[PDB]
Order: sequence, then C-alpha cells, then structure tokens
Amino acid sequence: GFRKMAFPSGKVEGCMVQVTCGTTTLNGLWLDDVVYCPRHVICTSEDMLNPNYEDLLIRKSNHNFLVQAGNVQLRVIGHSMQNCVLKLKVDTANPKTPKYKFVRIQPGQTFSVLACYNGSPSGVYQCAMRPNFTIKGSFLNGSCGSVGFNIDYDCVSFCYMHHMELPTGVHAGTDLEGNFYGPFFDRQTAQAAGTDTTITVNVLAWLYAAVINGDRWFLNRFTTTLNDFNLVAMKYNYEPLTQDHVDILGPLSAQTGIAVLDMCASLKELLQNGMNGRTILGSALLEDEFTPFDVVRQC
Amino acid sequence: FRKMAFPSGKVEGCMVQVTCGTTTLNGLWLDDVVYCPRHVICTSEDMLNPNYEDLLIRKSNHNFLVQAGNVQLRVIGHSMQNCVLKLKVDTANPKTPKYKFVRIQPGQTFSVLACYNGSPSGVYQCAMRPNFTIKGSFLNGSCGSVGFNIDYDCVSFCYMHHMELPTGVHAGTDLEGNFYGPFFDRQTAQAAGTDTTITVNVLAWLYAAVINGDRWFLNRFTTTLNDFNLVAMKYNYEPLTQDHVDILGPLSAQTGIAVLDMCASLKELLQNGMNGRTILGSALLEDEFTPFDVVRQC
Ligand SMILES: *[C@@](O)(CO)[C@H](C[C@@H]1CCNC1=O)NC(=O)[C@H](CC(C)C)NC(=O)c1cc2c(OC)cccc2[nH]1
Ligand SMILES: *[C@@](O)(CO)[C@H](C[C@@H]1CCNC1=O)NC(=O)[C@H](CC(C)C)NC(=O)c1cc2c(OC)cccc2[nH]1
Repeated sequence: GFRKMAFPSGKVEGCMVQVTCGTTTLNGLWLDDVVYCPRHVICTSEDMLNPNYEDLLIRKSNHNFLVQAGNVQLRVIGHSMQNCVLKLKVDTANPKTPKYKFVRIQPGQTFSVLACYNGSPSGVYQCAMRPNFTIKGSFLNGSCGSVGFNIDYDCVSFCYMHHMELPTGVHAGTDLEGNFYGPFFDRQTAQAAGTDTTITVNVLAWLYAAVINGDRWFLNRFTTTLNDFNLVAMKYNYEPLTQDHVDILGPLSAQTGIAVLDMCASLKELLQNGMNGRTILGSALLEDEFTPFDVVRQC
Repeated sequence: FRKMAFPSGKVEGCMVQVTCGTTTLNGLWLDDVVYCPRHVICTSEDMLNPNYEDLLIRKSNHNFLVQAGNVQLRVIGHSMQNCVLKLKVDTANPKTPKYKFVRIQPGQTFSVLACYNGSPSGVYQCAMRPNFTIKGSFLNGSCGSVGFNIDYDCVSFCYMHHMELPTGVHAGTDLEGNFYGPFFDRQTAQAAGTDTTITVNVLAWLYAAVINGDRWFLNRFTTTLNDFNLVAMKYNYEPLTQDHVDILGPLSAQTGIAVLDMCASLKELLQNGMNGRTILGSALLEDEFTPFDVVRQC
C-alpha cells in the first residue's frame, strides 16, 4: 500500500491556541512563552480592506489581545511584529512545547497541515508547496493561523502559517518568520497566482513507489537523455529535472533496479499517450505531491 | 475535497509496545489495560497454525514486556478475548482519553495511526471496504496499530491491525478482537471476497458536488429503494440499507434533493456513463467519503 500519510499531530496540537482582538479571531501557535499568529488579527473587517499594519499595531495595547489555551486565558505581557506574523509574549510558558525549528521550505517539498478552528485541532493532512507557491489545502473560515510542519526524530520543523484562500480555491501563507510564500500579501483582495507547473521529481518518485508496490504496467523498453526528457516535460508544463533530482532518486532506482532515465522514458510515454483510462496506485492522474523522501519513508 | 485524518494526539498518548520473546508489536494502553493482537505470544514457527488457548497456557504475566517508550509497565494480569490480548498493568495511563470501542460497518471511514515499536509514524484516512479490507499502508512491525474516529473529544476505537493479504490490502479486528471479514490470525495466505463500490459514499459524493454547484447529473426521475438496489448490484455496487438512507438525511435536507432522486441520478450514471463529463473535477466516482466526511469538509 501507498497512501498520503501525515505526521502524527500530537506535538503540534498541544501548541494551538485561540487569539482574539475585538471581533477578529483566529489560531495561534504557542511555543515557550510566545504565541505566533497572523498579524491581521489586529484588524477590524474594515481595516483588512487596506491595512497599514505598523500604524495599526502601535495603536494596540497588550490588553487588547485575548489568548485562550483551552479554557485558560494567558495574559499578553508584550507584542511585536515580524513581517506578517504577530509575536505575543505571554506570562506562561507552554509546558507542552516540543523541540522545534522554523524552516522555509522549497517548492515541491511536502508538509503536514493541522487545520484548526477557534484554537482547536480539526484534521491533519499532507500538502506540497506548489511551484507557484500555493498549496492545495482544505481550509475554511477561521482556519487562519493553522500551521504546516514536518517531524524528524521528535523535532518539529514548522514551515507554514495559514493566511489566505485565493479565488481559485488554493491557499497562501507565510513561513514562521512571516514572509509569504509567493507574490501574495495579507490584504482582503482577490489575488491570482502565477501559472502552476507539475513537480516532475515527485511524479517520478511516485512511479517508483508504484513499482515498489508491485505495479509496472506503465514501464517501457525505451530510454531518454536528460535534456530530451526536459524538452518534453517543459512542453507539458512540468518542472525541469536536474541532476540533483536524478541523484535524489538514486536510492529508489537502486531499490527497483530501474535507472532514473528509464523511468523518465516511462513518464514521457504517459505524458504523450495519456493513461488511456488506466490507473496508478488508485489514481487516474499523475500524482506530484510525494517527495522521494515521502516514498522512502513510507516504503 | 481531500482525505482528512483526525488529529492523532489523543491516540499517540495511548500507544505502547508489547514484546513476548523476540516478537514485538504495538499495544493500546487505556486506563490500566493494554490491548494488543494475541499473536504476540507466538514464535514465528507457532504462527503457521496456532492453538492460542494452548499457547497462552504456557504464558505468565512475567513473560510479557510492555513498554511506554523504554519505560516498562509491570503486567499484573492477562486474558484473551477473541483475537486480542488484554494485559492488566499496574499503572493507569494518565493520557487516557474519553473513549469507547465500536464496530464499524463497510463504507465507514476512520483514521489509522501507523505505529512501529510503540512509536507513532504517520496518520491517514481509510475506508472499510465491503469485503472487510482496508487499503492501508503498513510495514513489518505495524500490528497493533489502531483506527479511530474522534467525536467531541471522545475517541471511538474501531480497528486494530493484524494482517496484510497477498493482494496488498489489510485486515484486522475491532477492539474486542473480532475480525472484520472472513479472516484468521495465522500465517496463511487468505483471500477476501470480491469487492464492490460503496454506494452510500458515492451518493455522498454526488451531494457534495451539488453543494458546490456541480449538478448536471441531476435527473428528472425517481426510483424505489428496492428497484435501485437490484440495478446497483448488477454494476457491482453495494445495496443500500435503511441506515444508509438515514445517514444521507442531512445532505438531502441541505440540498433539497430527495435520497431516492439522487439514487435515480446515480442509476443513470451507471447505465449510460458520464459521456466524457466530470464531477468535482474527476472522471471517476469517489466512494471513500462518507456523508459525515462531506459535511465536515463542506
Ligand atoms: C483567515 O482565517 C482569516 O483570519 C482566512 C482563511 C480563509 C477563509 C476562507 N478560507 C480560508 O482559508 N483568511 C482570510 O479571510 C484572508 C484575510 C486576509 C489575509 C486579510 N482573506 C482571504 O483569504 C481572501 C480575501 C479575498 C477577497 O477579498 C475581496 C476576494 C477573493 C478572495 C479572497 N480571499
Ligand atoms: C504484524 O506486524 C505482525 O505482528 C504483520 C503486519 C503485516 C506485515 C506486512 N504488512 C502488514 O500489515 N502481520 C503479520 O505478519 C501477520 C501475522 C499473523 C496474524 C500471525 N501475517 C500476515 O499478515 C500474513 C501471513 C501471510 C502468508 O502466510 C504464509 C501468506 C500470504 C500473506 C500473508 N500475510
């Protein structure tokens, strides 16, 4: 079996709180004695239309912020702003703070999302940072401040804080230093994303996952050069495949005994011939949201 | 719409490892009892055709190694209930959530927390197929991993993992140790019955499409439940039960499309095909989203 698998979310759930300023409420992330949340919590609905954030934040006091961890109210004893993230200092340390790091992920990398509402975790699922710096998430009203993360030997690497749903239904957010992924900004305005492309290295990793799980129907006897593959890939709005990608796919090629460029010839055939109503690992579409690491970790 | 698992933290705090001899798997620690698959008592040779009652005779409390991480929990009693072992331990788990044990029906979904050596590794949604298998993702050492739903902070445990079939799907028990489907906990190649499509979930999917403005497939016809069930079975679809009709109630009321009107719409999709059209951006009808899943994502 091969499934989209998220990291266990317990270490993050114990950090989710509710942050309220006036009539505006969203989720916050509580690590040690700091609560991180989207800065537009300070805005009224009219402010979000065209906010001058530094001007609005100087007009706020500590007592303007209501932070709730479960039923407990944590007193704000300080506040600062880092790009699009608000940092609320509280008088209580979160006893459940995990070992953690803040990281900015690269396009094509995956992370688990813990969707939260009113400070309470609701569901967990896997997302990839798209090449156009959106993510195809599942987020409703009140999900802002939900975070994305990876977990490596008990250490949580936070990489995403949720801010926005674009008109097309995809999602946009920041790293935990408050810098958006993509050309987006935190204003109540309709924003279009750049043209998205398909994460080629992930499609290849996923075809390897299919072979590891006993499916080989898409393979062929042909091969290709790296450049000839990249010409066809770009024609189909796939990202270029680099030699670093070829190397990263090494273990999966070694595990299956299928040279990377042999697998590229397979994908090239799938792109030019379609799948003709057949299916790969249950999907009628070429899946690009598993990294080579996601495949290795699960297989 | 996407497969969304429940947050797993309340279950992570219950996972332990259980070793007997050199055989290690996962267990579930609730209050002062640890639940785990009974084949932990088997030697690899014993798994081929085990007599569990005779095997358990030769076992005492002191043969069982229960560890939360590396911390041993002393076993003070043991008993077998169907295919699960219940180990009484001397410590009540302080992380025990409000919980119950439930036996689910085919078509219901649940989250699986995949674990190895008592350590949670990942979480994903599964659906119980009509042939009582799940399309899981399980490696060696995963037995004892559990499936669950969370409703208002109460965790309903429904699945404990035991087996991978030759076809690569998975089989297990409820938390009273009764297998889902015609399977046995022995080292033998077992086949499941032919599977079918989960009709009630396809209907839930069509409701989700209507909710989102995608309703070209709505027809001008209706059907009786009996007539629909007879036609569905000729397309390898599950027949609907009265319980299925009632769990579609909220979606029916929300859209104003009667359940039997949606059945007639599905009946036309089965007999005439989609004619190269899509529903929620897909040529295939999805059968792994329950009416509850649709409500929770919409
Ligand atoms: C937050 O929870 C805000 O606290 C909210 C999350 C989205 C709501 C629906 N789905 C979500 O993921 N985010 C927003 O509401 C943001 C707020 C900004 C950053 C100040 N705004 C949008 O996502 C937004 C605004 C508009 C829009 O206007 C006009 C027009 C079209 C799309 C759109 N998205
Ligand atoms: C547990 O980890 C075991 O404690 C393991 C989990 C599977 C291993 C690979 N993926 C899994 O989900 N379970 C087993 O190995 C069980 C043990 C039984 C219940 C005693 N056995 C099988 O899953 C099994 C045995 C055989 C078989 O024999 C011969 C032939 C074909 C398939 C098969 N599966």
